[PDB]
Amino acid sequence: KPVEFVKLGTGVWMHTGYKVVPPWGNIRTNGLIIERGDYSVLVDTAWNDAQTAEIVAWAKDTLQKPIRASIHTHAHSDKMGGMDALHMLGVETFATDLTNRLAIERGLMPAKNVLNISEIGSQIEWEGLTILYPGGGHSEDNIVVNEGVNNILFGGCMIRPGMTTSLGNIDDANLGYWSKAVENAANAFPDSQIVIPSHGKPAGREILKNTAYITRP
Ligand SMILES: [Cl-]
Ligand SMILES: [Cl-]
Ligand SMILES: [Cl-]
Ligand SMILES: [Cl-]
Repeated sequence: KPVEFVKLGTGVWMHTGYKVVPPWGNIRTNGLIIERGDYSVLVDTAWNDAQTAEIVAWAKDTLQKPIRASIHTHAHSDKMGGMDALHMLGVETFATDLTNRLAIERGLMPAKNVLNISEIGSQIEWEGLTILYPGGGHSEDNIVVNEGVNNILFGGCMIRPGMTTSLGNIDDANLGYWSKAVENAANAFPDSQIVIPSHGKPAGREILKNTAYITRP
């Protein structure tokens, strides 16, 4: 049951934690730890505050590059629940202005720092990562995160795992646009051959294509 860590490329680690949700049971969630010299930054938390604390302790004690900032990819409880816990551990949290506003509407805490990328297709660089807003998909505010040195694209919940045809949690999905959002991300990062969904194994670009097909009306 401890959070698991694996190295995906130079300066890039993946964390993976599990939670049990009836009826189907165990489900994984993935995030990234990105080395930034003397410190590291976090791309999405684990399921809960205890697992997120494990990630912070691992960066401090095993990597010996403490996590000092983090980015959060949309306004859902498993992504935004840890804003205060990260704050209490001295991590500067980041999210888009839209994610913060939706977080507050949905009864969640916003990130402490805001990134402005409101137009579909707009990008910003943050801690050496490219942050793209590709339009609504899984959630209206979902962003993706591309690491250009290793060409690793983190898709979060917006990318479905494997060859599934299931859609995951679509309570807040933009079913009109989600397929186009996936194509926007694929076109924005053509060199990224490693794609990380929130809930499955790391894979190639075939999961961008599969997601786009299965979420299209
Ligand atoms: Cl406080
Ligand atoms: Cl925004
Ligand atoms: Cl999902
Ligand atoms: Cl979800």
